[PDB]
Formats: sequence, C-alpha cells, structure tokens
Amino acid sequence: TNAESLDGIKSVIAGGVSSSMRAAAVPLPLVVRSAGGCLLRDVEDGEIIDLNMGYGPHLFGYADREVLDAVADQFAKGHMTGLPHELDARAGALIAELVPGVEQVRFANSGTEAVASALRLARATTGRTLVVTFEGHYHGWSETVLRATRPTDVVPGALGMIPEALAHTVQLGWNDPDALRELFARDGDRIAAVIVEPVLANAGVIPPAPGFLQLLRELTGRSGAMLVFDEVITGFRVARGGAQERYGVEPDLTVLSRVMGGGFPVAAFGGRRHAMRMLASNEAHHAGVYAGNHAALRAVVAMLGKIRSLPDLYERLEDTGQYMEDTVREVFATEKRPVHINRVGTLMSVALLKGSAEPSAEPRDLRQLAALVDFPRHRRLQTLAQKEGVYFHPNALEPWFLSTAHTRDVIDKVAGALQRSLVGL
Amino acid sequence: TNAESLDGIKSVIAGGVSSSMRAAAVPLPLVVRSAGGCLLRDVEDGEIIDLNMGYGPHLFGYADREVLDAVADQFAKGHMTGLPHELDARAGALIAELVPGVEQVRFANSGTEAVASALRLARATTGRTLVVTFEGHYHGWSETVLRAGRPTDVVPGALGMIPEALAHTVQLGWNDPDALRELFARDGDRIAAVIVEPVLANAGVIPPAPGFLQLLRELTGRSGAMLVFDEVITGFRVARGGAQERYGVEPDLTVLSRVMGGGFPVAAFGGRRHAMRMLASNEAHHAGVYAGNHAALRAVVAMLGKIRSLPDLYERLEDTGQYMEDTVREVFATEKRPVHINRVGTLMSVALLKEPRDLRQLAALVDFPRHRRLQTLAQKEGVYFHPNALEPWFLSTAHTRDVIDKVAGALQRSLVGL
Ligand SMILES: CC1=C(O)/C(=C\N=C2/C=C(C(=O)O)C[C@@H](O)[C@@H]2O)C(COP(=O)(O)O)=CN1
Ligand SMILES: Cc1ncc(COP(=O)(O)O)c(C=O)c1O
Repeated sequence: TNAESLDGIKSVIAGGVSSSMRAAAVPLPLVVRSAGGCLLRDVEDGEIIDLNMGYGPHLFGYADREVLDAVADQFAKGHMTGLPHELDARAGALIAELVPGVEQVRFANSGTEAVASALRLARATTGRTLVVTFEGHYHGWSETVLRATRPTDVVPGALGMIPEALAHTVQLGWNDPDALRELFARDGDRIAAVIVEPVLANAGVIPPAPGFLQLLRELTGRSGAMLVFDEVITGFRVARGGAQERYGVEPDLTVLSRVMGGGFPVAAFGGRRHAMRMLASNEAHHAGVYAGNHAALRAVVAMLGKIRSLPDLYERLEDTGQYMEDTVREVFATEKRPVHINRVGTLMSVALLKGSAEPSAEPRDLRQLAALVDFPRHRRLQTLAQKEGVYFHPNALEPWFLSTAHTRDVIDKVAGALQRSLVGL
Repeated sequence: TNAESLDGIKSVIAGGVSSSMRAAAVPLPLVVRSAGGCLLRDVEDGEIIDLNMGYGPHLFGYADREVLDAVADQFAKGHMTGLPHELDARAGALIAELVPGVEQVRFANSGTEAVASALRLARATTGRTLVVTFEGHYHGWSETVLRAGRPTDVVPGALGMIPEALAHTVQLGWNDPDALRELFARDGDRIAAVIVEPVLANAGVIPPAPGFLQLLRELTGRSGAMLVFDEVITGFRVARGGAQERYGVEPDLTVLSRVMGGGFPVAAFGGRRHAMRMLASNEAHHAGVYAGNHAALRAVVAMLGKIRSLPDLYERLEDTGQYMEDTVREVFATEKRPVHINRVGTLMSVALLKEPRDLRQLAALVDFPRHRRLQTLAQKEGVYFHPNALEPWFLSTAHTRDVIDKVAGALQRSLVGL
C-alpha cells in the first residue's frame, strides 16, 4: 500500500521526502512506481492524472523519449569529466538564441545555486550589498534569500540560519508601485539588485500589474541596481523567451532551470556581456563540481533544440491552458462553488474561495489572494480528487503545471474527477 | 583545435567554464569530445589518459554501463515527479547498510547544498551558531563556509558575499591537537558543529595524524557539538564505509556525494536517528525541487548496489594505488627530481618539490611554477592531471597496470623536458 510504502521510506529518509515542503504535499499517501505522459502509477498500480507534473520541468510530459535518448547517449559517451566539452557552446548558444537578455551564462545544478551566484555577481559588480525581494516570491533556500505581520517584515525561512543571514535583504509587496518608488527614492543608490518572479508562480499565479515590470526596469536602471528576473519557472514556459519576451522587459541577469533541462537537475544564470563581465574575467565566483556536466548540457541541448523546432508550441500550449481554464470554471460554476483561477499559458492557479469571499476580486499580491481562499476546504478537495485519480498540490497557492500531454480527453477526465470530488465536499 | 574550440565556448560561457576553479584547470586548452574508461578524446581526436577523472565520482572509470543502463531505464519510467517513489527506500537503505554512522538521510543535488543544510541542522539541533573548520578543508561554496582557496584567519572566498557571512565560522590548522583542545576548553559549549574532511583531499592528500579524529570525536561529544564528516570525496572511496570505517571513528552527521551517484549530480547528508530528529519531524529545513529525483536515486541504487556486490573492491583499489605510487616514485627518483606523494587508497597527491601535517607545511615544500610546467608537458604526452600540485589524482579500476605503465613513460618524458 501507498501508506505502508511511505512508512518504509520514512525509516531511511528523515521526514519521508528530501524537501521539507514536498514532504507535506501528499497528506493522502502516494508513492510513485513509474510515470509517463501526464500519468503516474502507484505502488498499488492505480493510475493518476498529474496536474502538478513535478513542479515545472515537463513541458511535454513525463518520460519524453526525444530527451531521454539524448541523455542516455551521453551516459555512454562520458557524462562528467569536469573539463570543457563540445556541448558547452551548443547549450550556451541555444539559451542565447532563445532568451533576449542572455548572451553568456554559467550553469549550476539548481535554481537555488544559480540564484545565490547571481546575487553575488550583482553585489560584486555594483560594489553594493542590499538586495530587494517581494513577498511570496521564492528564490530558493540560500542563506541571503530564504524568507518564511507586514509585507515589509523580513522573516527567516529556516531554523539554523546565521542571525545576520537576511541583514542585507529587504522585502516589499508584489505589485505595489508606491512602495517600490518610495524604497528607491530613499535607498536606490545602495541597492545591488532587485530579484523578482516576473510572474509570481509560487503563491498563486499572480501576473505583474500593467506597467509594474516596466517601472522596475526604470528604477533599477536609473539607480544602477541590477534587475534579476528569476525565470526558473517562467523561462521557456510562458513564452519561448520567457516572461522577458512575453512582457517586453529585459533584465540585467536571468536565472533559468526546469523546462531548460526537462527534469534533469540543471540551472543557469546569465545576461548580456556587460552584466556578465566579472565572470568573463573569472574575478567573480561560481562553482560546483557538477556544474555544466555533459549529461546536464546534453539535456539542455535536446530540450531547447526540441522547443526551437516547434514554432507554434506556445500557441498550442495556450489552447491547452484555455481549455483547462474553461472546463474547470464550468465545473465549479455548475456546482455553485466560488473559485479563483489565474492563468499564464500552462501555468495555472485554482483556489476554492470562502463563502464570504468576493467572487469578483482580482488580488494583486499574496495577502490579498490568501484572504479569499478557503484552505481547509481546498485541502479536503485535493484528497477527494486524488482518490478520483487526479493529483494536484493540497495548498491552493501552489500552481498546476500543464503539458502537451494534457490533451482534450485528459482534461475532460479531469473535469469529471473534479465534479465528483466537489459533490463529496 | 582545442584552443579555437575553447574560444568558441568562451563566447557563450562566461569565463570558459561554469566553475571558477575548473576554468583555470586547463591552461593548455583541452576540450572533450568523448570519454570512456580512463581515456578522454579531444576535439582533435587526441587520446588522453585522465588521472583527474572529473574530481572523484568515477571509481570504475567513465561510461560505466552497469550504471548508465540503470539511469537510462529510469528516464524511460519517469525521472522526476517530485513525489515519494519506490526507489527512495532502496537508496536510503543502501546508504545505511554501507555507512556505519548513517541510518537516515536527505538528498541534495550537490555537496555544497548538502553541507549547507547539514550545518543548518547542527545549528538548529544544538541551538548554537558557531561552526569550526580547518584550513584548506573545502566544504562547497555556501555563504557560511566559503573561505579563500595565520591559519586562524577566516578570509571570505568569493566576491559579493555579505560582509557577515563568516562571522560564525572559525578556523584552526589541520592536525593541531593543542589548538583544538584550547578551542574547546574555551568555547566547546558554544560550538554547533565541527566540519572536517576526515582525509584532507582538496589540499594534498593529508591524512589525519594518529589519534586526531579520535580526539575530535571526544571533544565534540563531551561538549555537545555535532561532528560532521564531509565525506563528499572520501565516502565509498578510501573504504566501503568511507573514512568513518577506515579509521574507526563515527561522526554525528555525514555528507556524501561523488562516488555515491557515479557522476550523476546527487549528494546526501545523514546520521543516526537522534542526530536526524529535527528532519524526521520536518521542523528543520532542507529543500530543492530536484532533491532526491528518481534518476539520481536510480544512480545511487545502481552504484552502491554494484559496490556492495564487490566485497574485495577496496583491496584491489589499494593495489592499483600502490602500483601507481611505486611507479611514480621510481620515475622521479631515476630523474633525480624530489617529489612529495601522499596516498590513501586511490586518492593520491603528487607534488614536485623545491612529512607535512597541514596545508602550510606542504605548500612550503612545493615548486608550483615547475609543477604547472610539468602538467602542460604531461598533457602533451597524453596524460592529464590538474596543474595545481595540491589537487589530487583520483584513480579508478580502469587504471590497469598497462595504463599506469604508459603513465610512467609519459611522466618520464615530461620530466626530461623540464
Ligand atoms: C522561482 C524559483 C523557484 O520556484 C524555485 C523552486 N521552487 C520550488 C521548490 C520546491 C521544492 O524544493 O520542493 C517545490 C516547489 O513547490 C517550488 O516551485 C527556486 C529554487 O529552485 P531549486 O528547487 O532547484 O533550488 C528558485 N526560483
Ligand atoms: C570535500 C568536498 N566537499 C564539498 C564539495 C562541494 O560539492 P559540489 O562541488 O558538488 O558543490 C567539494 C568539491 O570539491 C569537496 O571536495
């Protein structure tokens, strides 16, 4: 059984899962035996349609052979030597072609690593130390950015961090231009970087308000602060060239992962030659014995090569998302359950609202959205859905990540499963 | 050409390599086209015997099919879902079986990640903040440990670190029991952890002095400080159960990577249930979307499964190292070049000179410009090792007698050109 098999896992993995968040993501136990397309198989041989999809990398679904095969070939030809390799130029060139604001990169194993070195690059380059974040925006778990009352409160996110960890890190509310302007008027000249999820995906899928990214680019440019887009989720997802392209605003540095490597552990950060100058001279720092290994860069080449070869991909993904959005709206409407749904392409939040919530609200930030949401009922809904054979994360603020494997028929099954689950609510 | 192909790489990879250290590791350009066994193939189709081997993971050489095949099978069956998986228990159990001081683990993508979370666990568990390191010991590049690289001076290792990064990190010289005793007599009660390379591999291969690890275990135990063995390099390398087993001293936490995943990006940290209690309750923190992904844990299961099935492996690896050691000594003796060589199994340091117990003592004997010159010459003869004398060689089962005999010839020829 799932529950018994999870208990077995817990006797050797402290907490049941390596990541503290993802260990609370299966309150009705589910242990995977295999996966393909958008389908999981249980250790009880149950089939589950996955709307979470391993948190963003799988644009084409699980077990994508066009990418498996390339990575497996690399295992047969040397996957990790630590030396420069012919692939390094091909990976770099693909990223540069597809991403406007990137001409050079360095690779890492994870978004967390890529962010930490990107922030260091901004501090080293500007000779400043102060970094600005937004509430609910997640940039991995490195010591200077790991945050958990006002949105300007900076609260450490983990036990066992040094007390000064966040001394040079500051926070504002998402989509609050007045607050942002006031900050820059006071401290624009001390800011090394503003880091931001151009679309906030780790706390609902709150897109930026009209003009907000433009405003950020202006203030940062005027003040000499580097603008860092964390596109770990949005890159190669909301458009071929990420949110950068979709919203027509170019940052100084860009962090990438997820879709880039199709699920292989790999990330990068980069920008134009000017922003990357201290790394071109090897004066600034980045490291990691596995960084840019040959298997990882084969995965980038195969995945970005595949995406490049499909010039109408993002149009079809958009139809997929629209159809899921329309279907899920009908199912909740028919049941007379208020719901909030935000979508940017195949990135999608679905949250069940309180009976006392304003159905027509368009929250612009995490606090506004959280307040409308009925968390206990949503948790209860996802247990029910999981039993009906559909998995999404129990926290309403955690997004769904659709894929080309979520065809019309799949989405029609999802509808049925959600309908049945709501009736049990 | 190698040089032209590297220049192409540098137009899109800032600095030519993603890691700031490994971008200075090929001053005579070498770009890889393919690799297998202990052999590299150039973009000019040259063959090079690799003594560096990608910095530790490849105990059986490059392109190990018994491990390729398992990982490729995982790609066909779902490699990354973010959910608990049947493999998780098998990977955990294999580590627990092979490593004395580990009963539970969490996985990470890299030694740097695994270290950071391990140190946080020790701070959270003890309610203390102060961490002790040793000079020349490398624990990755996280904010609270990245030092440059007196022995007591704590110097930041990267530009753009917050100024307070190392405020709660302290350093002593390796193998200095007096200093270590004095530290603990004064501050034993404030120390959250002592982190240490049980064999110092990133600065020569300086093993611990007789009784030093035993002393560390006693002081940390007495003071309630967690002893953290960074076995990223030594684990499954110097013995099946790492330096832990080899030297009979058990730490509170162990960090693992490298050999564990056979070159797949994967790491872990773990200990006995007591030391891992705040992670069992999910009160302490670790994260990363790719942590413990199915491909990574398939690699751990295949690699550790293979090692487990070969109970005399570490004895054969010892013969391999002895033969390399004896051969290299003869070649330098015959040429009348003084050399310092330290070895622990297949971990091996070879430095050209102008028994040190620490980095300062060893560095002082070494002729760095001549060693750099020697490695350019060796590389041209078809043997690659890192140009810095303090960076170790990582031998493998693919370094057979014939290979080592070729290495001898190539080193002889290179010394004559010195
Ligand atoms: C925008 C963004 C992220 O979303 C991000 C990681 N996000 C997630 C990590 C989770 C985890 O570690 O278990 C789980 C997911 O819920 C989440 O999106 C990271 C950190 O990446 P990584 O997990 O590879 O360290 C950086 N930037
Ligand atoms: C002992 C030790 N620990 C940790 C690391 C860091 O692991 P990674 O390079 O995967 O971050 C290294 C790299 O040289 C190492 O030698």
